Formats: sequence, C-alpha cells, structure tokens
Amino acid sequence: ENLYFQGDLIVSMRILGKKRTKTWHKGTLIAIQTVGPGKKYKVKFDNKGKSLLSGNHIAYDYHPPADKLYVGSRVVAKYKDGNQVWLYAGIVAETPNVKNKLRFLIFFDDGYASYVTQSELYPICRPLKKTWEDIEDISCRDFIEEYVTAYPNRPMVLLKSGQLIKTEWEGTWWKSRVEEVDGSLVRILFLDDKRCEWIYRGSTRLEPMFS
Ligand SMILES: COC(=O)c1cccc(NS(C)(=O)=O)c1
Ligand SMILES: [Cl-]
Ligand SMILES: [Cl-]
Ligand SMILES: [Cl-]
Ligand SMILES: [Cl-]
Repeated sequence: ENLYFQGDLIVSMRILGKKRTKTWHKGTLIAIQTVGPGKKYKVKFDNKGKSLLSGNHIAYDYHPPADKLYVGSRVVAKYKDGNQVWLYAGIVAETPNVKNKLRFLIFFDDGYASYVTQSELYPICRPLKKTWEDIEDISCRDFIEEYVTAYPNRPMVLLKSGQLIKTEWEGTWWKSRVEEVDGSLVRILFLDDKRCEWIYRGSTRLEPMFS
C-alpha cells in the first residue's frame, strides 16, 4: 500500500538519506510503500536522483535532545576526511559527562572513532532492534556488539604521552608511540610512516589490548 503517514514520518518532509557512496545527503520524502510487514521510503535528493530506501537508511534533519540518546543509539555524524567533511553512520559509545568534557563518542561503521558535539549528530529514523546488525564490516560489527552489550564494563589500556607500543595496520604490528590522550581516545604516531591516527583505548588494534 501507499501511505502518507508512518509513525512520526510524513510525506513531503525534509530528510537525510544514505547514498550508494555511504555518505548522507539532504532530500525530500516523496513516498512511503508497504509490502506485508516491510516498509520502504522513496527519497528525492537535492542534487541527485531518487532512491527507494529501508527505514535504517534515512535520518531526521534535526539534532536529538540528550535524553533520547543512549549507548548503542544509531546516528549519522560529522566525519573528517583530510580537509573535507562528510555525514557518515555510526554508533553512540559515550554520552556527555565530566571525564569526556561533555561530548559524544562515536564509533563509525568503517572502524574510525571521534568525539563530536550535539550539533554534529542526527538520529537514524527506524534503527534495527540490535542497532549494530546493519554494520557491513564483520570485525567492526562484532567489536561494537560486545562493547554495547558489556557497557559499563569497558576494558582499556592506560597510556601516557611518549610511551612506545605496537599498533595494528593492514594485518601486521607496527612500531608506534603515544603522542596525546583525550578521554577514551589516544593519538598514535606510526614511526616508519611518520603519520598519526586517533584510536579508541579499548581497541584490539593496540597490542596491550590484543593480549
Ligand atoms: C576495520 O575496523 C575493525 O576491524 C575494528 C575492530 C575493532 C575496533 C574498531 N574500532 S573502535 C570500535 O575500537 O573504534 C575497528
Ligand atoms: Cl546494484
Ligand atoms: Cl500489503
Ligand atoms: Cl536501503
Ligand atoms: Cl528490527
């Protein structure tokens, strides 16, 4: 059947939609379709064509109030790639508190992690019951499931600036150094390539956590 209303969604509302590039963009909800128990949402993008999307691939174009977000909530957040900025999907790993200077910790679908403000988050409309089950990468999905279900029990390695450790990249161990610590994240310098990365202190990519 063709619907005009579905929960709090209404045909003609302005919305964010996931494109095939895995980045999220502004559009208009032009139709809602049902086929038995399933539902699909037709979006017309501003500078693109149309897509018929599932409910976990559309997001509201407003920032959620803090009482609606939990550890494990499915969101779209501002993602830094070189000097460009995109909207990319992720999972909330921490909500605002004193030890993280009132920010949200995001674990992105591709394995990266970052702290963001409430004004840099958008909630996904119809998340799955087990929110992590639509993460394509198997190693990311299994780590996030264990993290969300075990929370607040969070094993992490205590690290200080200048400390030498081994860090994983493309299947092998690399000599590396701790440059900086910011709450639950650590900035690691890869010594041969002389380039840095922000990594979660409980990640198995850090050798002390792997063992
Ligand atoms: C490709 O990413 C992975 O395999 C992977 C595995 C484990 C952890 C992570 N990152 S996180 C959730 O610790 O910020 C990524
Ligand atoms: Cl295809
Ligand atoms: Cl039907
Ligand atoms: Cl879809
Ligand atoms: Cl579900």
